[PDB]
Amino acid sequence: VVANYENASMAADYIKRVSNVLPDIGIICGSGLGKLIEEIEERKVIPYINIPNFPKTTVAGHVGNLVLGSVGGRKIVAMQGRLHMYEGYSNQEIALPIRVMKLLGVRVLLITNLAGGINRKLKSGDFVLIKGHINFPGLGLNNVLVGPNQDEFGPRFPDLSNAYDRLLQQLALKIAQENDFQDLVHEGVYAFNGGPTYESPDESNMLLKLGCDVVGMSTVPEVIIACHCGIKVLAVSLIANNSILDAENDVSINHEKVLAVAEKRADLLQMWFKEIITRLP
Amino acid sequence: VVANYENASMAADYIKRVSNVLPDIGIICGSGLGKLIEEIEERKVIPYINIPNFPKTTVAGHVGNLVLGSVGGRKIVAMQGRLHMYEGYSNQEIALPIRVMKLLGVRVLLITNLAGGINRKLKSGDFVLIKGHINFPGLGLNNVLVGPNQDEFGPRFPDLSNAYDRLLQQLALKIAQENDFQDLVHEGVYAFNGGPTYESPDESNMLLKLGCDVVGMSTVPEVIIACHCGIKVLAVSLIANNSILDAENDVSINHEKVLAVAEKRADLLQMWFKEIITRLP
Amino acid sequence: VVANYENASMAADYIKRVSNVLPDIGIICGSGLGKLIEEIEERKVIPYINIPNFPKTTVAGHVGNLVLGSVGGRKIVAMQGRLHMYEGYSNQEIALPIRVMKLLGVRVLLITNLAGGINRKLKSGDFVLIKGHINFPGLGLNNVLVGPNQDEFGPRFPDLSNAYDRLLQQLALKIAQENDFQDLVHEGVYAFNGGPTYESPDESNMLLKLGCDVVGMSTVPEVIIACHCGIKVLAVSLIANNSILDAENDVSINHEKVLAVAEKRADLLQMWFKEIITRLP
Ligand SMILES: O=C1Nc2ccc(F)cc2[C@@H]1O
Ligand SMILES: O=C1Nc2ccc(F)cc2[C@@H]1O
Ligand SMILES: O=C1Nc2ccc(F)cc2[C@@H]1O
Repeated sequence: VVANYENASMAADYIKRVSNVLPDIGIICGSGLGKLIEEIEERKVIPYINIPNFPKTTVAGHVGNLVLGSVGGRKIVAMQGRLHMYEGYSNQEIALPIRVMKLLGVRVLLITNLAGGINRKLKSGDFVLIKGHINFPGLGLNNVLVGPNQDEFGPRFPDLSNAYDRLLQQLALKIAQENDFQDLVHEGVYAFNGGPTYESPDESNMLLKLGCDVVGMSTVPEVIIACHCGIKVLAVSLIANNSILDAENDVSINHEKVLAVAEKRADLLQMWFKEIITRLP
Repeated sequence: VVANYENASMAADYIKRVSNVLPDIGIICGSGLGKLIEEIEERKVIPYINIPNFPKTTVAGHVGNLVLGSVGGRKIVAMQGRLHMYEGYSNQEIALPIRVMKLLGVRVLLITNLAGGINRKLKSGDFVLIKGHINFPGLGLNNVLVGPNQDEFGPRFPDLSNAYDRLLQQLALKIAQENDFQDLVHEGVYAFNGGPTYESPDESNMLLKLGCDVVGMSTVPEVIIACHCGIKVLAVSLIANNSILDAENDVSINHEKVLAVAEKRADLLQMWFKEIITRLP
Repeated sequence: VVANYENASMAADYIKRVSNVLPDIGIICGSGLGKLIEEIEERKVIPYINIPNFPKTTVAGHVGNLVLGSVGGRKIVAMQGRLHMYEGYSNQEIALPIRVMKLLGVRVLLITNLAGGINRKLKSGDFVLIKGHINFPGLGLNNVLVGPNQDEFGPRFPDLSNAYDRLLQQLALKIAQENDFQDLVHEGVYAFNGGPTYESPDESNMLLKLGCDVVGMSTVPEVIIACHCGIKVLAVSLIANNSILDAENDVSINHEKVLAVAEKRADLLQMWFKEIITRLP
């Protein structure tokens, strides 16, 4: 199924008939960081499997729902269960839910993820406002836009220099200051590792030489589809470790350690993003 | 359809029956840089769609013709409408037209493209003689030769150290000097960005660290197929902008700005390449 | 055919019925470096084409056998004819033979390859104990684990920091010292070039900047599948040339020159690895 205008239009028609909500904000929450979705008001839960033309997610399993409702007086749509390219999904499968958001009226997309720290100033538990990226799959002929261009959504050759909205970064920082946790908040460049292996010790050292501040396996595909069709983006990484220190000390990361950091910061991130949604222009 | 000996042979037989031209020079012109093809003498235009085993190009649309005839007394074949890997074409689709050129008798392939400047000495409107490349798709398992080797055309493991003929670079420079535009002409290393997004500001900074002088989304796949089967190559980039300066100043590129630079240099490039064809050994 | 538990189990059942050998050591030998396999004792040769669910290898051709028997009193299984991703094999085809080794009881995998030298201390004929890697395909969305995870074999997100066992590296060095060829033996980081073109002169210079010591087109996919399912690895490169010196001097490599270096070191490598097998804990 191609992520074209006709196919996205059929999915949007179903969603509108079932939910009665017209959202102007979309959210994609990182692993272990989804508690906000369980606080959406007057909400409607829609399994992906019920939506015409949505990608099949049963091989990977686990939760996959679209959730619509209200937060802080604002109308939102959330992806509960995000799709990752290391699972084998195609370009078209990743893009179609973002283009459905566009047709539903979304103007701003808020994203969180878990990432490894490269910059020596970053420690476990820190947050990074993403200000740019290095797309290793894109340089290497695996960009999410490889294929025919879908002209109704955007141009053949997108400019990504303003993909990460500067005013949304400022608002996120302002709220952290108001609540006295600004000592946790940095800005930085995100490296997209296709995955699913964690960067090796020598890959981490290479990323440091190339000016990367953090590394993860998500986010850049959605950002590019959103920028192509004119949706503004804020993206925030939660740092689980510093891979450069780990390489110097011969220490390892694993998924268990990552999820324990997510649990330690989940409630603060939930409150932060509730206020961001409330304050959006 | 595989780019094998039998399939390329059938396409070549059709072309020979229709055109009566046996070319020893091939040309592939970059976007907005195709006016020379409209000056080919006693010419024959052959739509791709008419040629057995040529790749289907109707999803992308726009022009797709093989043009045969004479320039400066020399017999040439031109691709009018080049295939780009960011459109989703396979390795086999890109390679088959180059291998048909080989079977028709082509010994020299001349290529132009539009590119972004990385080296700080490069400005909008400059020309770069390509002397080497950095193939990000090839390091990353998307080389144009991934697949069975077609032994009739070349070896399993090609050496690319002489892919860009030094004597053709010297002849191109000599002609620029004769016409007093040598102040526009540089040499440099071409980075292959799979595309279709322009390099991000932080990707540009990374390319500078790695010794890249220019960046584009074409040319390296054709160069590798030509080198594999023993065709000599000259490749020239027209620089639309300097991406490093743009990153420092928070300024953007787009396709409209690129095509306006092409229009400004098209007539000089046309005259330059007509003389190169005339003077080839 | 997916590299899942059921499919690997059927291949292992066939092998056990035919060979009567239960191996705890596996070996994969590099090109021109396979003579040890012809010295396996009380051996059984099994063509790939006879084994249920083994990948089809007839397009590439040449030898493809599983060989079981005894070396130095130890029970081993060898791949005679290794699969390379530049031939077009999928992730699933590369992984299935390694997962069959796991089900047969393999606990240690020994690997050799031919590689180009990047580090200025490396010369033709030197050996490199691999201590880490830089996986360009993996950063670029062509990791061998992209796809559904096969949970019976390993975790969704593997940690590769101990992929190259330190004690096996020490044992290999100890034996070289005992036989007074330790002046040939280095350690270093392996860059995975997807291939099949040799790294270009400007790619070599880039690899030097990024901290790579050697470059090759194999080994990293098998290492990652082995690490995922808990098999210990020793991997050794035989250096055919120094690509940085060749770039400075405008000299070329080719497959003929590579195989001549393999012939010159084959007998020493055979004796070295026989002793390693004999001495394994
Ligand atoms: O590539 C990755 N490395 C890494 C390390 C730690 C994390 F919490 C998350 C990731 C990223 O997905
Ligand atoms: O990757 C690319 N960047 C870029 C920038 C400006 C151009 F005129 C052309 C391109 C290349 O196709
Ligand atoms: O990528 C490669 N370069 C290279 C150079 C020389 C070799 F003997 C082997 C290789 C590797 O397969």
